[PDB]
Amino acid sequence: DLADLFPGFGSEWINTSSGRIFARVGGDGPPLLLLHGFPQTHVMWHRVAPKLAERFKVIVADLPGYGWSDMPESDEQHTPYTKRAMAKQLIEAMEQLGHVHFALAGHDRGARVSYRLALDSPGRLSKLAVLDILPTYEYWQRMNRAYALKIYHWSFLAQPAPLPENLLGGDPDFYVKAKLASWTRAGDLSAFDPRAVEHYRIAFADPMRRHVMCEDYRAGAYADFEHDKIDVEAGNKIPVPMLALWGASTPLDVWRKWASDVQGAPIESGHFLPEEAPDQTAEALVRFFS
Amino acid sequence: DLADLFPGFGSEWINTSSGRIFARVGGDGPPLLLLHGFPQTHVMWHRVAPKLAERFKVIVADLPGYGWSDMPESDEQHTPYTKRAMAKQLIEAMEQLGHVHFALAGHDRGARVSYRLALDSPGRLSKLAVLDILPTYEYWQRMNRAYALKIYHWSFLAQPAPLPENLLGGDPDFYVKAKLASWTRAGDLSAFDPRAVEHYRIAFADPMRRHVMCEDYRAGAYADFEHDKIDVEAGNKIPVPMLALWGASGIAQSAATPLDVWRKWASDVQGAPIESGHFLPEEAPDQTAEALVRFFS
Ligand SMILES: [Ca+2]
Repeated sequence: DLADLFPGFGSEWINTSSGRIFARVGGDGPPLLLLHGFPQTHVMWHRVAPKLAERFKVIVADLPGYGWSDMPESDEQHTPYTKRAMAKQLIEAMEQLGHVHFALAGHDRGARVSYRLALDSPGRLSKLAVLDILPTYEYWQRMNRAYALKIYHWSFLAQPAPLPENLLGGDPDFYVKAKLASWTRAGDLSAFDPRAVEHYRIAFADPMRRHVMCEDYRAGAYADFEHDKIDVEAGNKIPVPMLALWGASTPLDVWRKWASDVQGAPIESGHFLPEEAPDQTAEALVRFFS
Repeated sequence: DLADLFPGFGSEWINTSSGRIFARVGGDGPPLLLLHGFPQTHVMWHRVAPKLAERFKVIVADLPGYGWSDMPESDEQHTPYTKRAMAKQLIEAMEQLGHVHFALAGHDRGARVSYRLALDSPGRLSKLAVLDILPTYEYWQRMNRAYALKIYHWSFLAQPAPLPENLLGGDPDFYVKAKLASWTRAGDLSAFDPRAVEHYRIAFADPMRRHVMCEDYRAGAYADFEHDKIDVEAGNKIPVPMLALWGASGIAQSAATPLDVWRKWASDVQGAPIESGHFLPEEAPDQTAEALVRFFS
């Protein structure tokens, strides 16, 4: 029993060469693509998307391999779940809708797709907002004891299959809820709509979806890092105007090294900005994208 | 139906204030305490301990909380599973046998107990051997992307309870065999006696034992690190003559050059690599046993 958390939004299955992207589409006006991260699905936008839909055509997409999007076959390099490949697939999806120049807000893994998209194909983006991330390279470059403990899952989920898949299968419901809760300000699931938690829980209950998530993190440890590294070493900066939002529980300083036009603000929230702080997140997003 | 892998060794249940230490005890001569690590038990010594027992009174102990040793209840600081506490508990155990001055060889977590013992209570040790470790501080200090991937379990098992415990609980056999396999040279279980594997698997099958292992790793991420940090920043060196053995394909050598590291920690340290994965006494029993007999003699 999965609730429709985007009343008035259409549901589109967008064909790409790598499989279907599922998206809820609402509103009218300039196209704005919203990308979720881990361990969520597009429904994480359910509290801010209607506010954006007042001014934009809002496309709330499941990342390749996530949610109801198709899961492209991975390979030894985790290619389809590299942010470069997911960005390419989402570019293809947006082209199916006739959107070759669009606004993009990404959270978590979707924000990684988003800034990789901005680096690879900046002409595709009017404006970019990234929610509660630093570039993948920065996470690995600042890897120390404190980060390793805090984002242990970056190294755990990146272990070779089937180690994470098997351990995740030990208690998937616990794991996804533990991830949701532990990264909120409150530390529990109270920030979330329980119908949204059900979406996340059901997606996480599928072993194939969990494997994709590990592929994403495997990409995150390997090719994504290498792709970011090439840009760092080449001085490649994001030229799209961008907003960096982060949960108070210095990202702007970091993003300034990656982006030529970045503004930023802390949001009184944990990691899940659009759900813990939907009004402030939605406000900042409309202000920026308007 | 767990095999006796120490024929002719006795068995001792040693009372301490923090619970009983199980140990196999054999040989005669100077006391030599052997400490296993994760995810093993004292039986990992079963191929080298008889050779040692020709020269030494060999005490092959399960670490506090591991194997058949009792499991003291942990606390918010994981105190009984800090290497400091384990060392004090094993010192107490050894005193019960009348060993107030003994040789010590540790592997993995037991090697962490061992060098912490040597830092806290160096007068208890005649000589110290640590097998395939660097100090906990050094692993954390060198925890970059490559190392965080290699020893992810350092951060995974240190996650707050019950996260690792819940994931381990779904298929404990898989994880213990995965870790045994992945840290060997071959990358499989072929180096191990299958009877020893059964010991490891049975110990790991107990959810309380798994929790203790996570507590060990939690202590490893927090108090153990802090204890080490104080010593390294105070320039405190182990004064006990020590031997650092590591596997050419082991974990220690992935973080740095182990002898260079240990010389920062120990005033009198010799080192040798052994062609082996992490599990020196089982992958390379003869070479390990020879290095230890030679050093402790
Ligand atoms: Ca459970």
